Amino acid sequence: IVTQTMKGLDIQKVAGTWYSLAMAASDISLLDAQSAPLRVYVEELKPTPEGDLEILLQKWENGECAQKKIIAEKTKIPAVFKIDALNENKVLVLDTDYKKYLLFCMENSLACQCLVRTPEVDDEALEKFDKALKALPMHIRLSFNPTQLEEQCHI
Amino acid sequence: IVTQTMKGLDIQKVAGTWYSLAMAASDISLLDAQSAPLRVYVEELKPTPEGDLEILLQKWENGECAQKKIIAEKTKIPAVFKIDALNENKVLVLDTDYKKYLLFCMENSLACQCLVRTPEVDDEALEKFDKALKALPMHIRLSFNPTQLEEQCHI
Ligand SMILES: CCCCCCCCCCCC(=O)O
Ligand SMILES: CCCCCCCCCCCC(=O)O
Ligand SMILES: [Cl-]
Ligand SMILES: [Cl-]
Repeated sequence: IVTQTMKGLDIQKVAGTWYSLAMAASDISLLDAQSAPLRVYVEELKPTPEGDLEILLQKWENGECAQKKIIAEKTKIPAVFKIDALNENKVLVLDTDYKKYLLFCMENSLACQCLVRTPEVDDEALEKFDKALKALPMHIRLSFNPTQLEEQCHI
Repeated sequence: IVTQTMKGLDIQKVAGTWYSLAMAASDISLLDAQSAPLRVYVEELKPTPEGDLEILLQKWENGECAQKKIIAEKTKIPAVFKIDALNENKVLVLDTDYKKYLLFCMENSLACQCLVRTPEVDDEALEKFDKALKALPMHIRLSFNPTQLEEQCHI
């Protein structure tokens, strides 16, 4: 869709803790319920020495907040990773300063998130998020407060 | 919250057909499911000679798309109406050109909609909607395509 990627991305520097501060998707049903397919809350990024990205996340599964670990395998493009699915899906990093915020989208139909390092509404990062979204066909946008950010599955 | 109201509002001129093109709310759960409390789709406005506003809407009730009629009673302020509830709730008209778009919010916790006259994504009206929202503490925003606009309960 989806032509904002980060130049010069250093994947090692996105390691560590993240909070899904805001989420957006092209279909309401991708994000509408707690158990909706793309309602996933990022907990931690672990880039591997190969330069694959391991993702720890929470997803509300059947009546509970399950912890999931997913591998995004690297591509020829440093800002684009691949997740193995049914068929499968690209993760693109649009923008990050490493230390405060990271924007990314998953496509294939589309969902994007604004990730932040701390449980804080980051006005700057949310501006960047909305700007990157105005380019995209989004029909639902969610945002979470600092209290929900400290809760499992933002409950 | 909620300090954008329309000056010189002529309530007779909002009569007729409307489409809820976009919705936003301060709590995700006010809009998340089809049966969520403020997921209501405006069908028609009928101002009465007294200057009360009769509202025809659809709401997804128990497994189906119910038609509801609600009366918003006028106040001293032309752009502000009152709905009788458990306790009760103000409707404010923020902005309208009568002929294309109308923005309104309901408060008491808060939901706003961008209404349009035709089943068309109105880029102008959506700009106005987002501008009026940046002032407000919104955590979910929904938008509907022209196909869903022609469907009962936007299904
Ligand atoms: C910088 C990469 C950000 C992490 C991308 C998250 C991808 C999650 C894909 C969701 C699939 C699933 O959980 O079933
Ligand atoms: C210009 C006025 C726009 C109409 C305002 C809609 C108010 C709907 C309130 C929802 C309450 C309910 O349906 O139970
Ligand atoms: Cl939908
Ligand atoms: Cl919530």
